[PDB]
Amino acid sequence: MAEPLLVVGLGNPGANYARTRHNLGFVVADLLAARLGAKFKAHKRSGAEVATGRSAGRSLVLAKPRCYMNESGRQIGPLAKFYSVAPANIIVIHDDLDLEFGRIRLKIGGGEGGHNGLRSVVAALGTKDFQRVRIGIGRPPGRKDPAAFVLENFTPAERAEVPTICEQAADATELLIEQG
Ligand SMILES: [Cl-]
Repeated sequence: MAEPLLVVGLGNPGANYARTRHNLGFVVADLLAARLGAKFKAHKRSGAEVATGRSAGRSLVLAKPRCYMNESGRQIGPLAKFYSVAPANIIVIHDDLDLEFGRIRLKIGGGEGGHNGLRSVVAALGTKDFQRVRIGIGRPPGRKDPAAFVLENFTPAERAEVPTICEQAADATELLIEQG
């Protein structure tokens, strides 16, 4: 309708994190902005970078915080205000531990799944009733702490699929926006 959506892709800054598991949200957000013809630019009132557009007749504000994952939420809250976006209309794209590799799921409200970005977001919005585009990376092997697992690059085999999984992740996001 008239209410604008804020799509946020979670991730850590710096090239060396660009390919880590905890950066799929970043990649997807880039993908979307590319499809929209919109481009990112600094947002001094939130410390994040935004790109604006229109999908399925809805006004879109794409975003990628520039702080670290554990601080993601502090740039989204001020961002939600600047553009007058209710938490219900916030969509955060993210790698998901509770989902297996390549599996994509739309979801609104619920748990954080052990992801430190989401936790930061909940604590910043004072609610979990925000939308999510979950991109599965499967659970970590017993030999890796979940937090170290996501800060690592995908395996040789996995890397072959990430490109396609992101296009699919972007597609699922477009469908989510289109449905409500
Ligand atoms: Cl500004």
